[PDB]
This record gives sequence, structure tokens and C-alpha cells, in this order.
Amino acid sequence: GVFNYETEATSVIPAARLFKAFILDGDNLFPKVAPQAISSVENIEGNGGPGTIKKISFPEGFPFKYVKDRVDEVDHTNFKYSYSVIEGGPVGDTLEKISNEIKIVATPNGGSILKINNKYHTKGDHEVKAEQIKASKEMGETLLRAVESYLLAHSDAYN
Repeated sequence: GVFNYETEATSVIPAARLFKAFILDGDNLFPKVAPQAISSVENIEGNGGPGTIKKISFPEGFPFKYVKDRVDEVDHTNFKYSYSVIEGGPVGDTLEKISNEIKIVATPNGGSILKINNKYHTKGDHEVKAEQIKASKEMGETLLRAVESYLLAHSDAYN
């Protein structure tokens, strides 16, 4: 079945620039700016569009070793990005996949709002949960804040 979760985050970075960095260049940026959260990102197959698979490894001591994420859709106009966790981490005999959607929207103050949807697809009926969601949200926030800090400090990046 499907467990649906929606949340929002804010940033002081304009939407297009944040999308370019946080979404389109995550394979480079996440291990660079958040090494205590992400050890490495490996492109396994594909050239960045639908179906591209990446292996994201976590540092030693983290609850999980890695996940494989698959790009589902990338909308460069509307700053929408869809991807699925398809292997590793919580995925296995009780959880088929986690399908995610992020939209980054401009705000008139010059910042942005991120609208985030996570859908957990279970095999049979096993409960997803609050602890799993909390961990996911915390990781997302850590990554967002690290990328934002980098973009504040490097004005010529993604500009």
C-alpha cells in the first residue's frame, strides 16, 4: 500500500539557482558540502533524465549503508523533480520503494519554498512509522542547509 507524507521547507536562495545546485548538481555538491551526511554519490546508469540510477553512500555509523535513487522526472521550467528510492536502506521485503516529488517555488522576497511529497510503497501492509519520516526530513534539511550555505558563500557558483 501507500503511505503519503507532505512537508515544506524554505530557503533564502532564489528558486532557479537552488534548483540548479541542490537538484541538478547534487551528485557533486552533496558529498562536497555535507560529507558528514553523504560519503559519495555514484552514477550507475543513465545521463541524468528519467531512469538514471545513482548509488548514494552514507558515512560509517549511519543507520543505513546506502540507497539507490532513480530519477523519475525532471522539469527544468517549473523546478519539479521526481525520484525514487529503489534499493538499500529501508527497501527490502517490507518496502518496495519510496517515490518522491519536490517542487521549488519562488517567493517575492527573493527566496523560495520547497514542497516535498514522499510516498512509501509497501509490500503487504507493514506500517511506516514516524521515526522513518523524521529521519528523512532531517536528512533533507541537513542537505538543504549545507547547499544553501555553500551558495551564500560562493556567489559565482550556479549563477
